[PDB]
Amino acid sequence: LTALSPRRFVVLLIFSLYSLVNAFQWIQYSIISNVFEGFYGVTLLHIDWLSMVYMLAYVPLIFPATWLLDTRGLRLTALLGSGLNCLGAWIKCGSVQQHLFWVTMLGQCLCSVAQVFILGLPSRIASVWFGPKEVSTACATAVLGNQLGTAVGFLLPPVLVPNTQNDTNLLACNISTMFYGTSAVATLLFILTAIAFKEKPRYPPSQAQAALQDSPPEEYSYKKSIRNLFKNIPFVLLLITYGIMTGAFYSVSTLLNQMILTYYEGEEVNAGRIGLTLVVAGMVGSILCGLWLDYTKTYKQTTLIVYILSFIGMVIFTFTLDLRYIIIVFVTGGVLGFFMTGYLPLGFEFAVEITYPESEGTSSGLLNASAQIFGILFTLAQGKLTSDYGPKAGNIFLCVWMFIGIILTALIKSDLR
Repeated sequence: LTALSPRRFVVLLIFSLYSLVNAFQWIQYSIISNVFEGFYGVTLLHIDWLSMVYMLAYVPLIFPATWLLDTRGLRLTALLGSGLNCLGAWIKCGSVQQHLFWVTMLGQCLCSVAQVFILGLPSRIASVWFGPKEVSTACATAVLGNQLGTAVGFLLPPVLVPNTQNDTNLLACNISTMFYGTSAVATLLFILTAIAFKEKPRYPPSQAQAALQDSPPEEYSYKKSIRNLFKNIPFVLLLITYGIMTGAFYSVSTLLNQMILTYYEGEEVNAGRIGLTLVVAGMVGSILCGLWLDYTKTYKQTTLIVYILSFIGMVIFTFTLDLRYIIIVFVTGGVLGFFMTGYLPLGFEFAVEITYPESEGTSSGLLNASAQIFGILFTLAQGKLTSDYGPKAGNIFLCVWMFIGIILTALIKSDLR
């Protein structure tokens, strides 16, 4: 007896909404990083670390959290993901002062820990609550909810918080309003999670989950899985190319305010819409990419073409910022964003196919961990280059690294799909 419960829409909607808030909080500081420079009396390096602890905290905590999710259940991970997101947001609301940067540093640390319990959920929620035909779209919706958070995170903070650096009292009110609004939304979603997020439906929704429910997962071993994934060389190369592709997206998103503001002074609002275009277009590309793979070509050919086009994406983007035309940044940012974050569906689906005899829990974790490691290195490197030799030097650094990504992608041997 397998049936679909109406609660699955509520569970999916609740998770997508508090995934939006957590992803909103990752980029809310970086998009107005020039505002927080004068508010805290703090250099750009610390403000970049606000968006980078989202990546630093993910690397060590991903696998113990996956162990917690695979052993305790969906509800505890959901409660911890929303609970720490709500707790991290509430700490920030008390950090709106000129001498309390560590308080907002501590608050962002909790949100980064919350992301560990959020990013691994979308694949599990669809496979537990949704029937066989709707697993793919339910999984896609949850990830798009996280990407939609970045889109809102790019657009709203510039609107909510103007520069107003010559009036600190008025500046403090706007920052507190954004923090108060973020915590209030996160608190409501945590309350809903504690109420509506059931552990599992009354009956399994799919035939595969009914069979899988009878098998205890205590026989799994994470040490064997990670060690076995580095033995085969095709996956190691893909772990690097995906990290470069996704890490470049994190580096650009974190430093988008710095590159835009030096050429266009006072256009921090427009930098938000460029960030929105850079990721909304990727959402369109991600949807189109999913319908693209099983319609014309194979995984290897498609992932090389997108990577080649993604490299061309910033080559035009690198050499169009200096043109001093704001319209050109919108189009080039969208074209670059159509392929930068349109590759993540390609990265995940390519890896899971070439890793059949190994569980997708670790392969997905390693790919995300690879993105965090490269995102930290790129932001640290591009941040110094931009702050010293101009944004063109910083962007060329990313262009060089995708050239390595194209070469490494071409060396992968695969024929699946």
